[PDB]
Amino acid sequence: PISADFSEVENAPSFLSLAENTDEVLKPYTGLEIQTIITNIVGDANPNQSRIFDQDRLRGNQYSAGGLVTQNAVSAIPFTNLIPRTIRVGNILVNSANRLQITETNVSEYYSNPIIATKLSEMISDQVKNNQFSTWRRDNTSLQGFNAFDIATINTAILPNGLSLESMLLKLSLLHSIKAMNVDAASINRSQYQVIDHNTVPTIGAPAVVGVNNSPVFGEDCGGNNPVYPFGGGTGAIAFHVTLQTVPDERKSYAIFVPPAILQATSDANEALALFALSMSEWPHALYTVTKQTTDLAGANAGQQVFIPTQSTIHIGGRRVLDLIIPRREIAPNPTTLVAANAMCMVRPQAGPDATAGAIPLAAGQLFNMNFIGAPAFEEWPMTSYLYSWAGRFDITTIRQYMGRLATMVGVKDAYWAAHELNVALSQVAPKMTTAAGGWAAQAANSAQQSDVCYSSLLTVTRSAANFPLANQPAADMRVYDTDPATWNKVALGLATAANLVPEQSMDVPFVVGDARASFWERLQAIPMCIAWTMYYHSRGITTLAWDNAYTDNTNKWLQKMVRNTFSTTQSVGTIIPARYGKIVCNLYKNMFHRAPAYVATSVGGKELHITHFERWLPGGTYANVYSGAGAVVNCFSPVLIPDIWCQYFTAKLPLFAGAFPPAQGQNSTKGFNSKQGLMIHRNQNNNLVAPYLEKFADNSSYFPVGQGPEINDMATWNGRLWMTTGNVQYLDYSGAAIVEAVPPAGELPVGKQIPLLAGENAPIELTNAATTCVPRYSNDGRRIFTYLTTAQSVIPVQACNRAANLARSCWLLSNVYAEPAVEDAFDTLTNSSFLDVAKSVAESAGEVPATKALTDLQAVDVSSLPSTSDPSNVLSQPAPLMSPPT
Amino acid sequence: PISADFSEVENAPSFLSLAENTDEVLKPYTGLEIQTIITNIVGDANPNQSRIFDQDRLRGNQYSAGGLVTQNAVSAIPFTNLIPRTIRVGNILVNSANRLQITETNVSEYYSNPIIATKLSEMISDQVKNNQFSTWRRDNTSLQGFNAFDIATINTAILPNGLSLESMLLKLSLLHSIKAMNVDAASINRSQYQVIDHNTVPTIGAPAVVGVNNSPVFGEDCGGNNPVYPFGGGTGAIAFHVTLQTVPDERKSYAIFVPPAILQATSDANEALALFALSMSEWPHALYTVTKQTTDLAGANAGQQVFIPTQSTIHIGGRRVLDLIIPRREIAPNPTTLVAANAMCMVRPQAGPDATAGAIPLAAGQLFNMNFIGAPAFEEWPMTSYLYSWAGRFDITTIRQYMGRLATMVGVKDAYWAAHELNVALSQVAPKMTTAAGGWAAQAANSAQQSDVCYSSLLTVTRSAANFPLANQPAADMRVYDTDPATWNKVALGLATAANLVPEQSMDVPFVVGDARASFWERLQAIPMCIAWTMYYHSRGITTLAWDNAYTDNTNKWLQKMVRNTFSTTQSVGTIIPARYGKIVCNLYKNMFHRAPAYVATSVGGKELHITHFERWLPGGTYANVYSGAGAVVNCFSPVLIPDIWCQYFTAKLPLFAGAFPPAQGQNSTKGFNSKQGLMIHRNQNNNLVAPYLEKFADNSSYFPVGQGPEINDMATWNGRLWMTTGNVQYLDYSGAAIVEAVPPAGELPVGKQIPLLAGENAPIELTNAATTCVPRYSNDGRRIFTYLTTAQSVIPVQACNRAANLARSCWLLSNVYAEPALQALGDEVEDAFDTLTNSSFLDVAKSVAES
Amino acid sequence: AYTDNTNKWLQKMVRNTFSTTQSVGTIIPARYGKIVCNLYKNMFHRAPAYVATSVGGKELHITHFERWLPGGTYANVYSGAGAVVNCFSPVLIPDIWCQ
Amino acid sequence: DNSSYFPVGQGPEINDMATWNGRLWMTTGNVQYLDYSGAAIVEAVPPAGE
Amino acid sequence: RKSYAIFVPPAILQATSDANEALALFALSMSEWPHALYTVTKQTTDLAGANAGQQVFIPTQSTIHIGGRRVLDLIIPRREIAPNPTTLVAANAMCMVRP
Repeated sequence: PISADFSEVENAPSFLSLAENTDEVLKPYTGLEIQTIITNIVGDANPNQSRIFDQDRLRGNQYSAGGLVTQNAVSAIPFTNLIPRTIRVGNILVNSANRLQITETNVSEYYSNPIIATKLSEMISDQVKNNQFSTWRRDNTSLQGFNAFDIATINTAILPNGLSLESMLLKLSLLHSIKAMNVDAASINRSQYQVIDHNTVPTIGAPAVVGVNNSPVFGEDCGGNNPVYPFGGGTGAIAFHVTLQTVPDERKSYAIFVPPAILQATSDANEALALFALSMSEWPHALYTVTKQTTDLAGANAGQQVFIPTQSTIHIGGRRVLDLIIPRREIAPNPTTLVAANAMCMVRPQAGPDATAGAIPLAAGQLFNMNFIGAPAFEEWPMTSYLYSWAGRFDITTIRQYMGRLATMVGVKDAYWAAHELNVALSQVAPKMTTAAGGWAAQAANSAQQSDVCYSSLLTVTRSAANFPLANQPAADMRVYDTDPATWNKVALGLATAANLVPEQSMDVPFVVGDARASFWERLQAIPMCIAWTMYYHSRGITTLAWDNAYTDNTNKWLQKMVRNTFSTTQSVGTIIPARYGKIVCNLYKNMFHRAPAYVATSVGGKELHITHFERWLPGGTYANVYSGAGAVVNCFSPVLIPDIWCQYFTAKLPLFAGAFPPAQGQNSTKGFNSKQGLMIHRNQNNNLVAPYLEKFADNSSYFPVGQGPEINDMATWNGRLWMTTGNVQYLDYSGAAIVEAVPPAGELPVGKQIPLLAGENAPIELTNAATTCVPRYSNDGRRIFTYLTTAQSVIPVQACNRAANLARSCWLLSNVYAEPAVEDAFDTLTNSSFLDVAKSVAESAGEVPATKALTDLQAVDVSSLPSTSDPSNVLSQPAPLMSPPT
Repeated sequence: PISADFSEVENAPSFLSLAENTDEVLKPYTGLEIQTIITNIVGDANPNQSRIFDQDRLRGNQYSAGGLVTQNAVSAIPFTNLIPRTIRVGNILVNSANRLQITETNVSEYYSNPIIATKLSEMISDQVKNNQFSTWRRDNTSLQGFNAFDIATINTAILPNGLSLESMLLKLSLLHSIKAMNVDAASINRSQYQVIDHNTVPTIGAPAVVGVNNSPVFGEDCGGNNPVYPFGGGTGAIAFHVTLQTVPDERKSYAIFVPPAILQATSDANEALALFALSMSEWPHALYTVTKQTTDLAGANAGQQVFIPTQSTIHIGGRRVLDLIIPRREIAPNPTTLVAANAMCMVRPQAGPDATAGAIPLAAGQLFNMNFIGAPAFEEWPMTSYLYSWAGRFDITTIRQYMGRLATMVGVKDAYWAAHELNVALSQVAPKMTTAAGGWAAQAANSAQQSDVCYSSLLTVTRSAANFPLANQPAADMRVYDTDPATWNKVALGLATAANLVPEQSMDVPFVVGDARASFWERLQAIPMCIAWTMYYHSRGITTLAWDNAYTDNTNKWLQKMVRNTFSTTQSVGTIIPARYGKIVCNLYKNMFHRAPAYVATSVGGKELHITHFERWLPGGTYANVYSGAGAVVNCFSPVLIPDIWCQYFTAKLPLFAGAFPPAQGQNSTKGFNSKQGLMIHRNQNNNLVAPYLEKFADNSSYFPVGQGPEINDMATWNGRLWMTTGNVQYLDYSGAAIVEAVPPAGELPVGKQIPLLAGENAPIELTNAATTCVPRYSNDGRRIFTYLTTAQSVIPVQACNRAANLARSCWLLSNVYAEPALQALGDEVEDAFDTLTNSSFLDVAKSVAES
Repeated sequence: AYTDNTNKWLQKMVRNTFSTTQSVGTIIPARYGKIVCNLYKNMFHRAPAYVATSVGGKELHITHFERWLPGGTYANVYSGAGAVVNCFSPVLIPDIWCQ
Repeated sequence: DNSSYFPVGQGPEINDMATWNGRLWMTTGNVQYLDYSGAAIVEAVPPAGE
Repeated sequence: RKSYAIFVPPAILQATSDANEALALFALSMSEWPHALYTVTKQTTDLAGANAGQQVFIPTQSTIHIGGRRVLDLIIPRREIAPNPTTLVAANAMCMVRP
């Protein structure tokens, strides 16, 4: 919140107060929290009616330090998911000179909620045991038309991990994020196309066209009409089956049953099959492309401009070949001939409306010839082309309906919301800041600096070094959970369940799915993530070069622990453990925004720990820096990516060191802190250098002692900002010597990105659009960093710390409002009771059927011999169930 | 755990504390949680790859004694089951010159858990008493499909013994592990293909192909199409029957009944049948071969390459011939013609898909001609060829079906986990270490030394001496229980039950079986087993020559009792009595890992006891040693296979003498122990010889008294490691004269095996991959062994024991261990604010782990 | 509504008029279908046939009103000369029949 | 708040009498189906009066 | 195919005067539908009555698709107390009524 008087900044909460862990439960951050402030919309409304094409800026009056008032000043939204692939130069569209951004994931099995066999599987085992008294081969009922021997094999040897569903739901949310772009322009912000290319102006008159494998440069059309994997460079295989017996022996252990709860629609069922095939294979299967009509700043030149979505570049390794087992239409003997097999399909697979070339060409609408016993030749298709043909037909409303049918088998609300959080964390991206004196700056068009970019975590994104397909693989950026086919098979049929797998009474998905407003919201959810990470890095004074080398440094020992505990590299009792200091950022988010991040569970010996997206990053990336006006790098600062008005205008509570400078009000303007706060001024041998009041330990260190670093003090950081915010500071040593790190040209600070204005807008003035809170303190070689003024330049600021004088600073002219976290149809009121009881019954539906053990017992030869009597089912202990105990 | 500081090694537990009995029940230590220690690992240069093909290795940053940092250095996983039969030399595959490894086993009988009669049997014998079974008709049969006269005559047997299922399930699991190699190349880590042949690179493009009797050299083919058993040669015999009346005399006592439950176990009843037959006959029947495409280290010379699985060579059982009684689907009198017998059966037995030659050739899919009461001739098939036919069709998913069916019929949980333990203990295998001053070393290509290998038990494995079929004098390794046919038949037909015969759900079958990761998990389970043995052979200083001769040729009484008590002995009935000191090794396992080994029932005279794989080895073996470069045998050391980092980084707790050195250049860097604790130095300055602070002598200063050996003292062993880790140690006696044992070339210590690097990886530096903990103290002659330095070389280390100096050694920068600056400008002790913010949430984890 | 519209209300609307599957694969009856049944019984004072159904071991009924599948196409009308017109809500029969 | 566009997540309410008045306007000879501004709707319409 | 066999009770066979007709009716009742396309032919004439002729219609019931059981086995009652047949003539004589 913005301070109105110095009394408000002086009474702001300390940083340690906000990093305490909190116990209360909290609602999710939906992004409407920002929408109420930066837009007209007050209640639910048609996105097309609202023209949210023009709702993409912070706006407001600004006050200058000289006493003039600027009206209709603006600041751009920092994030976007679009990477320009053609760029404007000299008012003419031209191709990109820079290689594309890429992301890599770590994917592994981990323990989840403990799992248990259902009543129905106890039924199946009873059927086998009662059969054993006979000469007859029919062991058990064949569930949902699948072969009874297959139910017999699926119902055996369960894993103790539990099941996750995370990678699946990620692939589905990445694709939803990509197709969301395809709606009309009135519902997408202009700013999203010009976060990187600030010289282009998108036209409102046509919707953007999403396509596949089209890019002009660097071999980014991964085969074109003859598709191959963007990373592997190969091609997959996909084969369909009625029974497991036809699956080749080399890969019968990898097969996946396709549940018939999906495919229940009158239409779009073959499409549902293609989509389910997409959610369990490797991603990306192709490079998607957004194409939008755009024009020059004058609106003269016009053309189709090419963009690559970030979601289409992030790699999630999975299976390349796969085998799906289609539901049977009626219980029957397995087919021995082709016609018997084709006639027997519930949904018969076919190619989508888009022809492909190469070996095994696919015609649009082409049907598959089912595999069967005694078949002369095994049949299969390349998978990259099968996913290619349907790729242009997927859209948001169908993914919503699919996901809604999926909802009725298993819980998918929280899991999807978590995978969506991960989507937003890996996809929204901002360009690096430029230093300046004034309010705006940008790098040269079609330059390496223009396109260099960063995560909400202040880490730079790696680039490709060669033409697609990529011969080699980048270090992983983040670790996600995998979904095992075996336990998937057990759960899809009702043989097993766990607390995270329970169907939910809503029978419905998160609000973000199926909306045309989704891109705007995802763009707005990245903001809090950066606010929390920047508070994390700016609470301490380490410079970007020192982070950049911290992991291996042996100059200091504390810097190493500091780097090492910010990432996830610990495990215990077979499962993943969250980064030890990511919990601090998680704590900060809750205390500052009064909301709760989405989390998954991990079981450690049976105890549940929560893991948010903050705790799962991996070491190896480079930290964000800022460039000079000429494009030279600047190392001296703490990492930064966004201007601090975003931090301080969208919080309920903020640490004291980061607050805004208060408005002029008659005599009183700005104020500092002195020896009455326990601070002290630093002087050296040189009489023409002065540094502010600082912590008392600062007098007795020029190098930090090994095993120790700079402390949290909010007031000293405050005076550090007051010194920097004068236009003439020196970033120096205890003795007044130059530090090893590169420093900006004098008096400059990093500032936010420039975008073209609308009529009536003004550019931001002075330091009203700049990071300020990045006060350096820890040099790479272990020296302290000081901010010096000359004596004459020193007098007014020191008296201002003494509160005898006043400093003059610019501010936004804005008030504080932070909203509370917060529909029945007539038909819903008509049916509310029946919905209330049926929803309650579905929660226990599990593998349940009305028949009890007491009925089935009457049908048995011997009740005592039944495995259900001698082994009643229990939840599995972790990591392993007891085996061969000492009697 | 590795040590970040010397306070961590002062506070480590004593060996005696860890050898102490613990009473609580503990969980099994599966490879599914051992897996995560290799993945999820500190280090920033690491490209954290997902494929299990690449998660094959121990990666990490390292720190030199000179203060330099090394990124992403590598240590290989020591074990494998594959044995190369083609060897690359000169960048090309070349036929191997070395003979195949072999394993052998002895049977025992199982009096534990004697059976209890069902009500059914008791009423049948009751009817035999009140009648003469005269009520029954010629054609009466049960629903199962056997006639009543047979069940009645089987009922009449009285058995002392319980039922075991062990040898059965063991054969099933060995075959499982062989078939588990057939999955795609991404699913098996490549390090497994190059533990022996380290000049070879497996290709990720194609799956390994599993065949049989295709070996290049040494008669390995086993006669090809006509299959003869690899041990002893000759064919077996197999026959099928609807009644036991038709089985020939002198074989009637040995017949097995096949329950319909075996036949309905899988979609193809013939496959389930052959699987049962293989399960209850002698193993191996043939030699399976794994073929994998490989390429040159430069990638220049690709080709197919042959490997022989270790499971394929273990020898178990002896039942060359058998008779199977099969259910009749109709209620009929016993057959008199051939066609009646054919029509009569529940499913007629058939040959498998792959045809074979011989005096009795079998066409593919050929149908057996059933036996009947008229006997123009008895009819029969060769058994090795009958199994050669079905050998290709066995598959891990179907085995998962089969195990589920067995679990329903009788509980398979406990028994299968124990059998799996024996499978790991017998098949997993590591090469003997070579000595070096530096980080990496290996023996010459296609050398005999390249192929010497050992168990997790640190016993060297036997090698074949002649071409197959073998006619060897047997050299067995361990005892196993056998499954008895009559006790089988009493249970298959409802005539008896036991306490361990409780039926189970199919869901409870252990998750390893039928899973494609299992091979990988196998290797992992070998690592903790060794650690335990390693801590047993190191706490005492006995050298490898002394272990080679204690049982066969040494006049010292103490070694004799020592080698004698480490192994098991027979009872008057012939039952096992478990190894006395083996109980110590079990204890170690449970204190270092907080996990338990499988337990198996045993009896002495009618007294319950248990047995683990730790207590069932046979006395009379040869021990692990190491090779100098150029391959000369050296045997001064106590036996060793694996590097210290493996022992140190997987344990929850280790004894004090085995802790890792702290990083160089810190306050509280490596140190030693002195008089105040209780030690005393030996000096010999008249000859330039100084030795560390050691244990006070007890009339055993130069020769040990007959009937006594060196005492357990953790701190002297530690000081001996300090003297050793210095560059030029010298192993001499009390006078400073040469010991009888062969010694390493000066300065050398045994070190881990070399493997080819991935790009971006580094070879380990210094003694970071060395084994250090094996310090000699007791020689074959009975004299003490001393580690000496010269009077000048010995001056700093004495000051470090005396704690007035620090020493410098290399380390791994893992798991909370950080680098030390050369200055050390200490400040006031200061808890960091982030550590106080996160203290509780951190302790919660430890508590959750403590629960488990 | 079921295949291509970004309005949430039509989506829930077309969704609730039809039946959905249970984890076992059993029918869960259409939620708004119960309204249509009610209409039938108030306009005619006669009942449609009822059939037993279960959710987890809980009794329920089903009529032909609640067992249609989502994803269909609807009734429209033709101009003379046969051009499609679709401004109206769907219709087949004249008011006198309803009345 | 649904005078020209319905809010996302809401639709027209059940009101019998307005539907009645709409039938009255329709049963007159030349009804015209347009929007709030009096502009053409996207749906195809009957030839006038039909 | 042993797992899928249906037993035909004698009650189906004594259902009608011709047991084969009742048998075929049971078989049609438990196999896949339709097996064939029935056709209704009716004489018709012109609106002036000028042009009479036969005219073909296809019933809507004939085109609905239900079931999937292409193949089946029927177990039939034995009218005599006998052991299972070994020859053809024994099996023919044995049955309650031969199909």
